[PDB]
Amino acid sequence: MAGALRLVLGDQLSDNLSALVDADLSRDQVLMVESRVEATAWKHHKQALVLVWSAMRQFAERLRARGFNVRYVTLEDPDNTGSIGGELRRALEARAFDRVIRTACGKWGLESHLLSLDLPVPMETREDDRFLCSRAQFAAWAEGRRELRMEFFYREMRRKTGLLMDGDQPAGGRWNFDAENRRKLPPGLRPPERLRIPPNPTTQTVLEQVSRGFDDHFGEVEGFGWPTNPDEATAILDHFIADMLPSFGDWQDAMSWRRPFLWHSLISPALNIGLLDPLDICRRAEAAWREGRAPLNAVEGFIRQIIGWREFVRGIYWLKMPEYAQRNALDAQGKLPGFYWTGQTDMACVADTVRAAHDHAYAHHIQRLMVTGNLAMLLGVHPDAVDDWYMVVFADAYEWVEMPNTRGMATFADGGIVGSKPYAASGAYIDRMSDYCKGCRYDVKKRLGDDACPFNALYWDFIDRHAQRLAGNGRMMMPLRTLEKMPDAEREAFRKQARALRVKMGVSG
Ligand SMILES: Cc1cc2nc3c(=O)[nH]c(=O)nc-3n(C[C@H](O)[C@H](O)[C@H](O)COP(=O)(O)OP(=O)(O)OC[C@H]3O[C@@H](n4cnc5c(N)ncnc54)[C@H](O)[C@@H]3O)c2cc1C
Ligand SMILES: Cc1nc2c(=O)[nH]c(=O)nc-2n(C[C@H](O)[C@H](O)[C@H](O)CO)c1C
Ligand code: SF4
Ligand SMILES: [Cl-]
Ligand SMILES: [Mg+2]
Repeated sequence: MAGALRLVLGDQLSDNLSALVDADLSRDQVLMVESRVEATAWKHHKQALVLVWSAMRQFAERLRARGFNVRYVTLEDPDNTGSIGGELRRALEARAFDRVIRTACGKWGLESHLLSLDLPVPMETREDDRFLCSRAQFAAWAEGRRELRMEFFYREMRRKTGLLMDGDQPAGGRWNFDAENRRKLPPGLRPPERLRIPPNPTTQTVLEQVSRGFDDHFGEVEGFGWPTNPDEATAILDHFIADMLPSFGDWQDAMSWRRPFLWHSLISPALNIGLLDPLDICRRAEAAWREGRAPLNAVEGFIRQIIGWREFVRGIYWLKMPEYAQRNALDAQGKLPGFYWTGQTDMACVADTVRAAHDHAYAHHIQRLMVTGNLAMLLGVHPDAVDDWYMVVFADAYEWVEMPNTRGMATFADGGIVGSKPYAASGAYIDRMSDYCKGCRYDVKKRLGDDACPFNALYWDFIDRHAQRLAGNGRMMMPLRTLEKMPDAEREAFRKQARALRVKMGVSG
């Protein structure tokens, strides 16, 4: 009858967390740790550190106001062992407990370590039921499927959640209103100004501590504008729903120089730590369509990203780990170019993506996928180095979501499990979808020579290198038959260009 020690991690800041919902407030204690192991396993963006630790401190205060005894161990505490496991042991030695209760986390290596810890009391691990699909439900869906197609998973999630269902039929009589007709912004359309959250007093304190104590971590911390508690996160969501969602579908794949947010929701950093709930977000978007304040194609496209892609990538991560993290289907062995960290490249699209990561800890999906992701795949950068960049530079990065999007969708190192095909593209794609190329030093109409857009020769050398494997993929027919129709002299020409680019960029050779 000594009570339970209830662990809450930095991405578990939800009243409904499974480790909390049956607490005995008169006997139990919550443990929350600012852990330098977790902060440095990858050296996360300064803004990611500020976000998590500010949000953590405020959640602890919200728990105390509700009657919880909270043992909170800060980054400054001189007795903090630095690790979750060390701090569990320290808490169990400070007073009597009958058991530890925790919620399964979002990183296989940490989950595996915690499951193996030898503690003086039992540890009970509960599934994270903030997600809409359980790990077991995904495994059951996936069983027997030669290929995992997000669309079919998504339809099941629509039926299960009831989102955008009119009786037993999808709203509007189609499941998906996606189409491949998206374009860049018209020249006269200026993306709108976005709501930012000025740091509250707790956030300001953490910002000062991170600026002094983690100066070697990537990124700028001045200008921090992310929400750090439920009120701030709800303000950001309200702004998206009212002001941005009606145009969300039109501009979902566009890119505009030094306009990093466009009409995206900017909620992933808050949702991924628990400050928003995925079902609530989707119900709010559905209500906007049902009340006549947004079109169905925009609302369906937004919901598909949360109950479709987000749940799907989590499902594949837990289905396939730990071997997933060792897959390298294309035998990529190159080094990551230094300009991924410094931004010092004349490729305007790449430079702008690195700039947004540095200044905001954010870039939207198409930029992550088709600029820096595609480039790394075409260069043949080793997947560990690519994962290590995406885990550092964005404030929504956790392995369960980063890895299937990066090792899977963006670079095909998983051989197509997540994405079915490589999302390889030349500069022509970036030119069509962005305003980058007019002002770029390089010429997107050229493949060879010092003025040619590097993506153009790298794209064709990638298709060439992997032509047989992509033939046995079936989803690359338009490019492979273009390749086969080029004369040997044309193919040799772009092979030499791509080889020279990989040496110049510090990748290999
Ligand atoms: C290489 C690469 C790495 C990525 N790494 C991460 C990561 O570490 N963390 C992360 O949360 N997302 C990651 N994504 C997915 C996606 O790019 C981000 O979720 C999105 O950019 C967040 O911006 P937003 O909140 O403005 O989203 P919106 O464009 O407004 O989309 C709405 C919501 O849908 C979800 N979402 C959309 N696309 C995806 C997706 N492919 N996978 C999962 N959720 C999705 C998010 O919850 C997002 O908030 C990655 C994508 C790629 C291509
Ligand atoms: C930056 C950071 N800091 C902490 C921390 O101080 N304490 C903690 O308990 N968790 C932290 N996390 C989250 C974990 O590193 C990890 O990514 C998630 O628990 C994965 O589910 C992160 C990401
Ligand atoms: S020309 Fe090539 S490198 Fe320059 S912005 Fe366009 S796609 Fe990017
Ligand atoms: Cl993680
Ligand atoms: Mg000590």
